[PDB]
Amino acid sequence: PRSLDQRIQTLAYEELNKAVEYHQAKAGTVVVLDARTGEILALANTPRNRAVTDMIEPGSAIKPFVIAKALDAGKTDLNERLNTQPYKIGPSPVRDDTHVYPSLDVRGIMQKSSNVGTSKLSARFGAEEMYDFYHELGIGVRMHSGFPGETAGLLRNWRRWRPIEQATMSFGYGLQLSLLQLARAYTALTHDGVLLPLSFEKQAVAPQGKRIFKESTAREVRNLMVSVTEPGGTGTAGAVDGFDVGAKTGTARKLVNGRYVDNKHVGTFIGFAPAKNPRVIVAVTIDEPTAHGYYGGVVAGSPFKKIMGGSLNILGISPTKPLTAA
Repeated sequence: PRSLDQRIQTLAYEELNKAVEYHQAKAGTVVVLDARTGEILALANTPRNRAVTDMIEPGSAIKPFVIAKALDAGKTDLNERLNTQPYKIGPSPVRDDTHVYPSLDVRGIMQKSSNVGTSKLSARFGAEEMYDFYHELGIGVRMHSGFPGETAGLLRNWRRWRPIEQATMSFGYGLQLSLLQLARAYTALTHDGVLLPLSFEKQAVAPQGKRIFKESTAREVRNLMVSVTEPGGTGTAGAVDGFDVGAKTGTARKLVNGRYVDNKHVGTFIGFAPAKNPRVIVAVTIDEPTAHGYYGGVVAGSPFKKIMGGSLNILGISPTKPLTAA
């Protein structure tokens, strides 16, 4: 891509390699976007172009979009406190294993990455509505980069779902997209509600977007996502000194031939900073770590944090909150 900033590209490879080494992973990928122009600033892969070719399950990285849709449609607000106790959809249990609370507001649902809370907000929409929404985010929609072997992704026809499936998709499983498509989705949050096409070319202003959320909604959701990286959140491993950082983790069991394997995992970390006025989106996947854990926060949190901090410095953006270190 001619859009690449070689300084960020260099930083991307170095940090990726360090995480891949430490976790003794099979492979890894980094995408860095300009959060307002959609320019592709870094696109880094261990020795094929996985960022473009490899569809992955987004996991918890999809959850802010469910929350954003619920808020945007007025189906919830910042005052509602939802029951977060376990429940069942037919025989299938849905429960929160991340936290101790029997209820959470939407901020808490975000912070704790609540399955119970997110699935309930998704459930306030019909299956077909949610299918259209995922498609609208670009899921199943080719990017037409021109890169060989590019994936469209996977989005199952809504007529084929079960009620368990809709909830499962609200957790980010059963649907799939490339890391580049996921980073694209995040532009709807960073660019004040407007989904960007992305640009492989230098471009100071994106000329054409597609609104998905109100500005107010996107701003609100960005503010909520800061809870993810602050103490009490599930993404503290991605915290960046001096900045409010909006982020999510992803952890998926790897798919081999239709089905899941219990002992292979893909870990993902994605986010943006500064949260109020985003400069870049940074996305990292670590494929099949075999050392020091496998959770997205555990394997991808550190390289995200270093690529983000390093990128904000390179790009001349200064801290918005007191630094606690150098």
